[PDB]
Amino acid sequence: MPKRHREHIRKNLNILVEWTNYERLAMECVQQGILTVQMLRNTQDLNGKPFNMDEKDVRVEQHRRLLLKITQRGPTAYNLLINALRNINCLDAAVLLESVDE
Amino acid sequence: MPKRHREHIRKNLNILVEWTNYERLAMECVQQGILTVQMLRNTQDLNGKPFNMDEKDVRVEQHRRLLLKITQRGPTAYNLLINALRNINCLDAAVLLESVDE
Amino acid sequence: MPKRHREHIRKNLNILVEWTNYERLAMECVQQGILTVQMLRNTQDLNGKPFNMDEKDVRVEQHRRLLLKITQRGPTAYNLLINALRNINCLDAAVLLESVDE
Amino acid sequence: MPKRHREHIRKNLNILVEWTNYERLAMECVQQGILTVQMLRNTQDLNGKPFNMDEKDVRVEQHRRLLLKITQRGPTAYNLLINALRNINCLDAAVLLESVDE
Amino acid sequence: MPKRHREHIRKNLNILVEWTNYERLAMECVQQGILTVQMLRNTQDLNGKPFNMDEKDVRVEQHRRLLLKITQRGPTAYNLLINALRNINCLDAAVLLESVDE
Amino acid sequence: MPKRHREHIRKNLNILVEWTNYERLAMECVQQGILTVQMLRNTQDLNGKPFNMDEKDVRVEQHRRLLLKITQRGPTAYNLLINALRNINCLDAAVLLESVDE
Amino acid sequence: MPKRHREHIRKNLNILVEWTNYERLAMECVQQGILTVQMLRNTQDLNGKPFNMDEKDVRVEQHRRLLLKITQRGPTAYNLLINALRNINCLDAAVLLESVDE
Amino acid sequence: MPKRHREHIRKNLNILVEWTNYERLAMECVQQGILTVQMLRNTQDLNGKPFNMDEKDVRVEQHRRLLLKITQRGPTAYNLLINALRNINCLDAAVLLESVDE
Amino acid sequence: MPKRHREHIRKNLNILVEWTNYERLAMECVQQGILTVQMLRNTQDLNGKPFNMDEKDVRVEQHRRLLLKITQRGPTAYNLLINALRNINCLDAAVLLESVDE
Amino acid sequence: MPKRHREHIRKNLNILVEWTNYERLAMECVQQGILTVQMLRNTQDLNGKPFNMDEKDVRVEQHRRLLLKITQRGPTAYNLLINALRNINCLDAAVLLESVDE
Amino acid sequence: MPKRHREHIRKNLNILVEWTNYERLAMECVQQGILTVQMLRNTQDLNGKPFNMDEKDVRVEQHRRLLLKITQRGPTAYNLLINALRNINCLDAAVLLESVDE
Amino acid sequence: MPKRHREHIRKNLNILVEWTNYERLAMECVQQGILTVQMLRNTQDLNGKPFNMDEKDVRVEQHRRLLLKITQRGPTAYNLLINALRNINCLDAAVLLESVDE
Amino acid sequence: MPKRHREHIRKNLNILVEWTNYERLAMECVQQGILTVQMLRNTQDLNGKPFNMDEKDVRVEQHRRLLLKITQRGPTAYNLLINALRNINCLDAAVLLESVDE
Amino acid sequence: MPKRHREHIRKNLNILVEWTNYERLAMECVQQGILTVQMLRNTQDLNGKPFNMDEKDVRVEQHRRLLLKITQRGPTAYNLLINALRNINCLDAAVLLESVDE
Amino acid sequence: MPKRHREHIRKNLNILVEWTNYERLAMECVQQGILTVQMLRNTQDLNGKPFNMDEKDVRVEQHRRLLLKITQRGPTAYNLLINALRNINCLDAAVLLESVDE
Amino acid sequence: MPKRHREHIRKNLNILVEWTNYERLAMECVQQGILTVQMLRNTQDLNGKPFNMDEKDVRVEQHRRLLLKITQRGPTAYNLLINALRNINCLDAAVLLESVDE
Repeated sequence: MPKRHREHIRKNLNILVEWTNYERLAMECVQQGILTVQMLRNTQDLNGKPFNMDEKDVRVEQHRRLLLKITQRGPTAYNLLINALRNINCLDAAVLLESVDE
Repeated sequence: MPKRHREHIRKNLNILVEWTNYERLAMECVQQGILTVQMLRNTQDLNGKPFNMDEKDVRVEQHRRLLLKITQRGPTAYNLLINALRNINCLDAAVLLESVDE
Repeated sequence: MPKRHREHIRKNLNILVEWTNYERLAMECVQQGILTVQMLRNTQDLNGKPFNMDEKDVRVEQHRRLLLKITQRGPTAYNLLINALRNINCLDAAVLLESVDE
Repeated sequence: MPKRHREHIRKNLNILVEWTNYERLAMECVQQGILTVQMLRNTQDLNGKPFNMDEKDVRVEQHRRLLLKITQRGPTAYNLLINALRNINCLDAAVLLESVDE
Repeated sequence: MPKRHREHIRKNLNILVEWTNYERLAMECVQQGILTVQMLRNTQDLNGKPFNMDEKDVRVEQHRRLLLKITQRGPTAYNLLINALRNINCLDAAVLLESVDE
Repeated sequence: MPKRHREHIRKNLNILVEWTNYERLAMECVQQGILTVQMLRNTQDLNGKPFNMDEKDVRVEQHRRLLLKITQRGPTAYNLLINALRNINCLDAAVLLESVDE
Repeated sequence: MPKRHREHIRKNLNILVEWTNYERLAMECVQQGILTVQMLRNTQDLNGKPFNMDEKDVRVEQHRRLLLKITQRGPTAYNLLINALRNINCLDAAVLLESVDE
Repeated sequence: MPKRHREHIRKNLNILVEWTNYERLAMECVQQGILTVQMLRNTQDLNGKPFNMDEKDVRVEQHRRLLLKITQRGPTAYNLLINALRNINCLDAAVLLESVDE
Repeated sequence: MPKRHREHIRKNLNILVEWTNYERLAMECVQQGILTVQMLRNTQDLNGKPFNMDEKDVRVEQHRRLLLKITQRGPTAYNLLINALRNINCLDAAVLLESVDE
Repeated sequence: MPKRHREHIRKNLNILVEWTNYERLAMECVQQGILTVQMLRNTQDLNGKPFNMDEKDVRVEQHRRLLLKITQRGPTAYNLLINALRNINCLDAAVLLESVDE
Repeated sequence: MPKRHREHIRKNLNILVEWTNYERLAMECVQQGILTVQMLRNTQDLNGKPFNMDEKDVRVEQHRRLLLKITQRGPTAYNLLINALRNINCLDAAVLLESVDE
Repeated sequence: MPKRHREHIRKNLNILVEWTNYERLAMECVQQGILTVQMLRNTQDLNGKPFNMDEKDVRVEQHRRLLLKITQRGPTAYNLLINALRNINCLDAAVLLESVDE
Repeated sequence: MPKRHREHIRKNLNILVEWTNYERLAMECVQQGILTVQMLRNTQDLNGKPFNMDEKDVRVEQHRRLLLKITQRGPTAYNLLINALRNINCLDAAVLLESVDE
Repeated sequence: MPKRHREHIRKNLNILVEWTNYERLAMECVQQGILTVQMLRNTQDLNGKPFNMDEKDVRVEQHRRLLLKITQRGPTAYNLLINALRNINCLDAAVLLESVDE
Repeated sequence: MPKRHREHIRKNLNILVEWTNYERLAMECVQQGILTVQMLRNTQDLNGKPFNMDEKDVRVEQHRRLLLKITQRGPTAYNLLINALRNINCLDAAVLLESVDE
Repeated sequence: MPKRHREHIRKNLNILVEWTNYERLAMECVQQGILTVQMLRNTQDLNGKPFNMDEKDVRVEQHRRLLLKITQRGPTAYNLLINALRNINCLDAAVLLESVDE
């Protein structure tokens, strides 16, 4: 997708990784029409070293690894994520991801 | 300031009211070169009825009343708030408030 | 989607209703990112009178009711159905549905 | 005949080899004003090795060898085959062979 | 077909009705891809009154009724008749029917 | 005379050599204002070897040698022959010789 | 034929009626490809009253009636008469009839 | 005088040498305002050898030598001779000499 | 002839009537190709009353009546009279009649 | 004076030397405003040899020598001589000398 | 003659009437080619009343009446008088009468 | 002053030296606003040799030497002299000196 | 800020350092939204040698060091200082600092 | 003088009334080439009521009345006052009065 | 003379009436080529009432009446007076009267 | 000041040095706003040698040295001197110094 889009979710990868539940997001995004049993695996999992890292901080990394792969996708990725998140019921981040346009 | 700016802080008045401490913001914003002992009073305080409302929810309203008045201000209001927040050390919202441009 | 597309699946609604398994199609199309537990219900089911009609001829009607709703959809509907059918492994109808273009 | 025509019957040589009876087609096509006692012989027959191949699969090959020779013909070949097939009463393939135009 | 064609076979309906055998023509023309069991019937037969007319003169009328119906046909009718007659082996009339062009 | 004229009587030298009596033609053509006691002699006669050839086939050759010399003539040759033949009462060949024009 | 031609043979109808023998002319002109057993009759004969007129003067009138009818004819009439007279061996009048041109 | 004039009396030197009396012409032409006692002498006389030639044929030569000298003259020679001959009362040659014009 | 010519011989009708002998002129002018036994009569003679007039003065009048009629003539009249007078050997008046030109 | 003037009196030096009395001219011309006791002397006299010449012919020469000197003069010479001669009462030469103009 | 000429001799009629002898002028001017026995009479004489006037003053008036008549004359009058006076040997007035030009 | 002025008084230095008294002129010209006790001295006097010359002829020379010096002067010299002379009461020379203009 | 601004406060650094109290200015300017605990320190303090300098003259130097740093600032520096001074209640210098514009 | 000048000394009438001694100014300004014993009187004096006003405040008013009258003056008034003040040795106000330009 | 000249001697009629002696001027100006025994009288004298006026003041008036009349004169009046005064040896007023030009 | 100004007071330095009292001028000119205790000293005094020169002639030199220095001055020098002299009450020289303009 465009340049001004990757930069968006890039810097704002914290708010989006915070307000949306990840279970409710991952299982839905794959579910949405984007990634697959393979993609979400590699995204949801990590390098393996992350084990050094305490519990609080692995789910957040995961969730942060998600949007990076979603951004990876085809140009709808915006229109895909905005809707998926419209359903996750994280409207306050759907705005975040959409308002930069218009 | 411009139209596309009021709409920004308008819809995204939750993220900004969340990540930035309000004490550290109010006492700094007034401190910044914007509002005054009078402004911040009327903003920090509310109608009076808010008393019906429990503790959790009055500080959040307050903080949400702040950005509305900041938005009220002169066209720097952007460049004012982005910096004030650069100091509040809520960088993850300074981005939010800035990234919509560029 | 375009006019020359509805006419396509319209007249050629027999070949497409024949070569593709319906189970493998319905459960996949809904699955694909098109219709929903509601859509496929109303499509997979019929008016109710169809009961007059013998077994051979209700599944064929069903399957024929599917493509009509798929055609109903947004302009990808082509690009959606061509791929869904690329997976159903009814390539000899994916061609049918695609070859009219190019 | 044109390029976009050979490609048509080429990829869609299965549907056309399926829905139309071959007897009713061969004896009619030659009969139609296309091939001859010589053509249809060489088309209806094959290399000779096809003997390795079981019954189901030789008539289908034959029938598939027909359209290839029909395609071989002069530019009417379309308008010839569409009509011949209009008579074979395989309308659902006459459509197939025609609908790509218009 | 064109005007200058009907006039041709019109005035020159004697030479063409003379040099070509009619059996070898009728059974071939129908055979050719022009008329049908119905056409050739009505052409080969006549009003019924022709009975007044002696044998010599009914076959000639018949044969003369043929070219009139052939002329009746679609614009190939020229290119159809020239070839059919190329086979009847009445080359000396195929010339007649062709030479007016070029 | 023109090119498209020699080609005419050339290929159609059979019909014209058939329908018109030769006596009634030769004695009239010379008579017409074309050839002379010398021309018609050399045309009506032949090389001398023609003797190998049976009766049926010498008069036909003769008659066929006539039109070749008539064609030889000045540009009226058309308008000359068409009229001469209008008198020979071989109208069905006068047409032949004329209809190629107009 | 043209105007300046009728005027020619008109005024110079004496020289032409004098130098050319009439027998050798009449029997040749008709013979030439101009008039007919009917024309030459009416020309060679006269009204009937000419009987008042002596022998010398009826043949001269006749001969003078000839050129008038020859002039009557089609535009070759010049080119016809000049040649006919080239044969009559009245060259000294063929010149007369030709020299006015060129 | 012009070219097309010398050619006239040149070829038509017989008719003019025939119809006009020579006495009535010579004695008048000189008389007319053209030649002189010297000219007409040399014209009326000849080389001297003409003696070989019989009577009929010397006066005709003479008379034929006249028009040649008249033609020799100045451009009126036409308008001179036409009038002189208008008087000689050989009108039927005055026409001859004039009609080529107009 | 032109205007400036009549005026010439008009005023200068004395010199011309003086230097040229009249016998040698009259008998020559008529002789020249101008007037006739009739003209010269009426010119050479006079009204009849001239009888009142003595001898000296009638020949002079006559001679003066001549040039008036010569002037009367066709446009050569100049070129006619100049030459006639060139012969009369009245050169000193031929000059007179010519010199006004050039 | 002009060229066409010297030529005039030049060729017409006879008429002018004839009709005008010389006494009445010389004594008047000098008298007129042209020549002088010196000019007229040399003109009226001659070379001296003229003595060979008889009386008739010396006065005529003299008189002829006059006009030559008058012509010699300034451009009026025309307008001078025409008037002088208008007085000499040789009007019939004043015309001569004038009429060439106009 | 021109205007600027009459004005000249008009105002300067004293100098010119003074320096030139009148006898030597009158008898010369008439003599010159201007006036006549009649003109000079009427100029040289006067009204008749001049008798009142003494001798000195009548010759001066006379002489003054001369130039007035000379001025009266044709346009040479200048070129006439300048020369006449060039001879009278009144050069000092010839200058007067000429110098106004150039 | 101009050229055409010096030439004037130059040639006409006699009339002007005659009609105007010199005393009345010299004593006035100097008096006028032109020359001076020095100028008029050298003008009124002469070389000294003039003594050879008799009385009549020295005053005239003097007076003639005056106008030469007056002419010598500035461009008014005309307008100066014309007026000075208008006073000297030699009007008949004031005219002389003025009339050449206008 | 602009050039014509630095020159302003530069030359007029005395009036501005005089009329505005420094305490009321420093503590307000820093307070205003310009300098900081660091800036005002280095400005309010000096090199250290200033100790040679008596009391009167160090506060004045200080105050004079202030405006130099204020001038140092961003282009508002004008609009900043004019307002800060509008509050210091040194209006008579706010004018000074503003009036140079407009 | 210009508008932007009156406004200058108008608002900045305090600084200028402060830094320049008035004695040293008044006695110099009048002295300068501006006002007069009359002007400075009316300026230096006041309405008369000023008596209500204490000593401090009358000299200041006076001095303030001065510049108002100086401003009143002709357009040099600037260039006059700037120099006068250059001498008063109030350079720090000469700047004030000048710096607004340039 | 011009306007800017009358104004000159008008206002500067004192200096000119002062520096130039009047005797030496009057007797010279009249003498110069300007006024006359009549002019200078009326100028040098006055109305008659001037008698009221003492001696000092009548000569000055006189002298002042002079230049007024000199100014009255023709356009040289400048060039006349400047020179006259160049001689009066009042150079310091000749300058006055001249310097206004150039 | 301009060129045409220095030349003015230059040549007319006598009239101006005469009519204006010097005391009343010097003490006023310096007084005027031009020179100074230094200028007027050096102008009012001289080289020192002037002592050779008698009293009458030193004050005049002085006064003449003044205008030279006044001329020296800035371009008003005209407008300065004209007014200063308007006060000196030497109006008759103020005119002198002004009238050269306008």
